[PDB]
Amino acid sequence: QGRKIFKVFNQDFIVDERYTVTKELGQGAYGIVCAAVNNQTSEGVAIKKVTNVFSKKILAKRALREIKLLQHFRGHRNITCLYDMDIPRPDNFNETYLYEELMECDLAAIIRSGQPLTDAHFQSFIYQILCGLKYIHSANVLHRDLKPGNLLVNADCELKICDFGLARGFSVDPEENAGYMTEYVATRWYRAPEIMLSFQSYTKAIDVWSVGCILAELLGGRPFFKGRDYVDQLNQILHILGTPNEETLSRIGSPRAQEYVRNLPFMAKKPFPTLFPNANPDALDLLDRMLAFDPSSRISVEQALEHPYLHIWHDASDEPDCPTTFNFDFEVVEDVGEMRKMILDEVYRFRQLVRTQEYVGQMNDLEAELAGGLD
Repeated sequence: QGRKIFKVFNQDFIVDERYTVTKELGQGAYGIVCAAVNNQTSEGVAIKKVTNVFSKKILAKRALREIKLLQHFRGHRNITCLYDMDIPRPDNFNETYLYEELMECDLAAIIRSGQPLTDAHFQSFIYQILCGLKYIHSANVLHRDLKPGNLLVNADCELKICDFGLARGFSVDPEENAGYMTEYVATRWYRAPEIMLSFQSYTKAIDVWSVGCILAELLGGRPFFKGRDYVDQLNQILHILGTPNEETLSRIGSPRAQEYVRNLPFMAKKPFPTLFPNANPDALDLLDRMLAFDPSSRISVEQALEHPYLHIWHDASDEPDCPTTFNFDFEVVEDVGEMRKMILDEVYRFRQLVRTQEYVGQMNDLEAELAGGLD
């Protein structure tokens, strides 16, 4: 066998025999997460059980998507690092185990705790999100669900993006962009307004918007645009950012929404310095640029990394791109039997994978040459 059965959340939790499951962490609608310890190395790890994978086609597409994207983004400081995967009962399996870097909690928990955060904490958190996002975007992937709950943090205040289950492709097209699939809708409070207003401009700007919402959430200690439904979400955004101009108005590619917004009473922009009077002015300037209502006016990830707010942290030589773009061909699969085969191939291929000039070079070459010059 080679595995142990633990009981967490009144279900079987079957792990690699090299580990002891120590503590339960969160449980979502897509899986349960626990902390474990490598009994030999003493190293800590998080073990995620993706649950009920073949209950709905949408759920196994989600699992396949998370599995492939976690593999593509392995090794980045600001993205949760996948270590190993396991399918304990491959004959009739309905779950997959992901072994990954162990973090302490998520950013939502830190904010919920009310513990004091400094401007330097905000800089650090925003900088780290942007570094991870630069990497993700460079592979032509949109994360689509950035929010404090999808940002893991440890005691050293290191931050890592997680949860790629809603991620979507992006392209220079037209044909390719419209073809990219989106099964789940992202979290309402952090979703860019051009989405609900049908800009048919699905760009990398949608993730920048969410980062702006996170910064605003840090600055006020509470979610900034907290709509109870989509209409209320739109009203709250408009009440802060104000009446949009005519060009932006015309970009609402939806008739009821366009006429709704057109008929509203004039609304003046509420300046962020009035909402956050104690904040760092550079924080508010970056915030204003990330929360541009119209994505065509919204700061890019690269420009944000260069913003004076982040100048202490910014080092272009330390902000890599992903070496290759990510390929979303797999999403056209609609047979759950084929999705099952694909998931097993991803796991076994990954399992074998993970089980597999400078001054010194100049002087080495010099030394070798001086050693056998003559004679």
